[PDB]
Amino acid sequence: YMITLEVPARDRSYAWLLSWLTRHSTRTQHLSVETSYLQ
Amino acid sequence: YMITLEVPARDRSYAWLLSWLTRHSTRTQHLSVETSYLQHESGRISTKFEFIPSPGNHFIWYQGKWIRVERNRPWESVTFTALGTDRKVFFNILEEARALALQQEEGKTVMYTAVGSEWRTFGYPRRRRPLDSVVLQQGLADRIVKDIREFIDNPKWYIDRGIPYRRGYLLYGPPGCGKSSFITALAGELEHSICLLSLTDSSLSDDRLNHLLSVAPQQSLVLLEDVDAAFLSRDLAVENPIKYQGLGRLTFSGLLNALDGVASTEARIVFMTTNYIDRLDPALIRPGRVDLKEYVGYCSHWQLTQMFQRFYPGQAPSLAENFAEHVLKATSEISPAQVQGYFMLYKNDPMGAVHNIESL
Amino acid sequence: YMITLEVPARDRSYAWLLSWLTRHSTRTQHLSVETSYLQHESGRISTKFEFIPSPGNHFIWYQGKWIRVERNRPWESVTFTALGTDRKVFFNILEEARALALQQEEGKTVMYTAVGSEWRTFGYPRRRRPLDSVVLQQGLADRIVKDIREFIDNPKWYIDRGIPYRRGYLLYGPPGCGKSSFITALAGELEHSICLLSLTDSSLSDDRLNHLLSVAPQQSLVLLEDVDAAFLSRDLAVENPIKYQGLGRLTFSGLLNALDGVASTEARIVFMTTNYIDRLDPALIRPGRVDLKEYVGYCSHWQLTQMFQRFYPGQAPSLAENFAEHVLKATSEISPAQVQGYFMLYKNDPMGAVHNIESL
Ligand SMILES: Nc1ncnc2c1ncn2[C@@H]1O[C@H](COP(=O)(O)OP(=O)(O)OP(=O)(O)O)[C@@H](O)[C@H]1O
Ligand SMILES: Nc1ncnc2c1ncn2[C@@H]1O[C@H](COP(=O)(O)OP(=O)(O)OP(=O)(O)O)[C@@H](O)[C@H]1O
Ligand SMILES: [Mg+2]
Ligand SMILES: [Mg+2]
Repeated sequence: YMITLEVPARDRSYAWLLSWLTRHSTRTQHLSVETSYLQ
Repeated sequence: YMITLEVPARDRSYAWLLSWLTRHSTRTQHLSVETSYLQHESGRISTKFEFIPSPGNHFIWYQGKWIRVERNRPWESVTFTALGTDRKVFFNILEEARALALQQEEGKTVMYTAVGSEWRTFGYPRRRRPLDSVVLQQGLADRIVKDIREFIDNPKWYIDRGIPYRRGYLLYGPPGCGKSSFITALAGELEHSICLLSLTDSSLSDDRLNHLLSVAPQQSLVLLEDVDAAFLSRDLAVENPIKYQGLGRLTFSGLLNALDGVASTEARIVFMTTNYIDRLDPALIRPGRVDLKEYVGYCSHWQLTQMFQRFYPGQAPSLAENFAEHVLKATSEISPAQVQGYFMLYKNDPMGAVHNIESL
Repeated sequence: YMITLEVPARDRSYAWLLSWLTRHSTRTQHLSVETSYLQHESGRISTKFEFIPSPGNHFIWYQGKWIRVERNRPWESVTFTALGTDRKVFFNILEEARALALQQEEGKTVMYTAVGSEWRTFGYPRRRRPLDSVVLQQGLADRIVKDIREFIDNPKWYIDRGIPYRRGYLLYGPPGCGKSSFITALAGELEHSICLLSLTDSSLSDDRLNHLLSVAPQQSLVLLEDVDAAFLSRDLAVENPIKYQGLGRLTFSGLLNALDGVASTEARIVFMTTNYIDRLDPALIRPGRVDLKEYVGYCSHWQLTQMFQRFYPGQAPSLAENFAEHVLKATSEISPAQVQGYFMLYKNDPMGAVHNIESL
């Protein structure tokens, strides 16, 4: 017995949740590289 | 041993059940986000996050029955599994869904659309436009209203003689005179629904057109916009058959037979609109397919006076006569839309629009 | 060791079994919703929730045999599994289905359609139009009725000489004269069924056309609407072969051979309709393919008098003569549809339509 909120791709707050998730990336065993360059 | 009611996507009460399910979203472990936003100012957007039940097996507690509802995932099939064999709770659910849905659609008009070969709703119900807000020529809206009401209220006379129970109207005129607005006002007045049909679609064929015209929702109007643009005719007709001139698998004979043929259904009202009356094939607008044809034109003295007294209520009657006289003296032909725009320039400024009438 | 009768989708008694199954829906754990609506007024729509058996393994208790019926899910195959080897229950089920279905189709006409390469029903059975409600020229409906009856009642004479047992009729005239209405009335009178066929379909080929013409239901009519629009001809025929001029994998030679060739079937009646008699290739309307051709035209004195006495029963005969004289003096040609519309304007108002006859 839990709660499973489902937010698919077609949502207005999709970008907001993605930004928050990038903000809260600490304590995450799986990662993706976020390197940027400035010559 | 249970009862498994199955309601697929192709159902009339599909929206009613969906609305009831959103109403009864409590006690549902699986959810979907239902947030909406209303901007006010200063970057302060109101949040309205709620819970649409997700397409899952949420257990409902309606009447203490532990009813299980499952929506699959493009093909959709809603399921209402219950216990034993009663069938009464299904009746109660359908009745409550009807009571909730019809309550929402009160004072509004529902707009349908053609998806595949079926009608589906298109957005939220729209606010209805008051009939008196649309000003046409003297004694024109009344005639159409009376004719439609007479057609609706006399089904027995049609059957007793054998004529098919059908009707059709055509509106033509210069661009910007009130065709679509009058159609919307009439649909609001008659408490009907509008079904939008496009003849230039890339997924329309004769069989699909016949099926759509056969399965149209009851208490509804079928609207065909710009029938001329879907079939070049006249000068072509003197040499070769009518070409379709567009993208789509449709033919002139198919449309002619679908509008009024052997397989045509009964109790249907169809509206057609065009800007070039002379570009329509005579066989398309013959009686039986289009019973009443009316012409909406440019402004007149009475129309301008009524528009002035509508946009600036409380003004003396002489101002309307002055405005009409000046407008008709300064210009000969003028569309009502231009008058509406000119009035929109002078918001809440009577006696100001009666001076700056230079719109040549 | 049991008996597993298999009836796939392509069966004549498929509708009969479906109707019987909807009749015997009691004792069925799995269901499908069967609600229908009838609006009256004030947003009070009557509900008619019922139960179609869903495509499942519902156990039926016919004659205390625990018969199991399964319908799969677009390929469909209904199954009637039973116990032992008896075959009597199958015959009883088929007979009861025939008794129920033919009871429903009484006083109505069934309209078929071409789906793929097979005939399927198209909506509910339609009410038949009385023959006298359609008024044609003097001594025209009687001739066609007599010819069709003579063709039906004399199969022996055809066989004794080796002539193929086939017939075909063509109706041509100005738009709005009574072609489709007369066809419907004749089909109702003869207790036949109408099969609708379109030559401009996007899924029609010569082999499929031959198969459709070979498997047409018995006691039925085959209707071809607007055969001219499917093949431009005449002026083209003087230079190059007959092009098809449309969307579809069909050729002129294929249609010509299908209508009457080597593989053509027997005991078939075909009706064709057109508006331009001069746009048809002579080889298409030669005897053998079109045995009788008739022209339906504009109104005449007797036709107008009969129409008046039909729309306003109980009136004195002088009024019909007055109406006919005034109509024929005010205008030269007029279509019956226009007269019907003008009468529809003056509902239940005799002596009113005899005064406002200005319809030039
Ligand atoms: N007779 C009228 N009375 C009031 N407003 C009108 C009238 N005619 C047009 N308008 C207004 O003008 C605008 C366009 O009207 P509408 O779309 O009905 O014109 P139309 O004749 O349908 O034009 P089109 O042929 O381009 O569709 C709307 O704002 C509508 O309210
Ligand atoms: N002779 C007639 N008697 C009575 N009603 C008629 C007659 N001819 C036409 N009508 C009426 O006129 C309307 C159209 O008739 P119908 O569709 O049969 O004409 P049609 O000749 O087939 O036209 P089209 O060539 O466009 O198909 C219907 O309401 C029909 O009942
Ligand atoms: Mg418009
Ligand atoms: Mg016709």
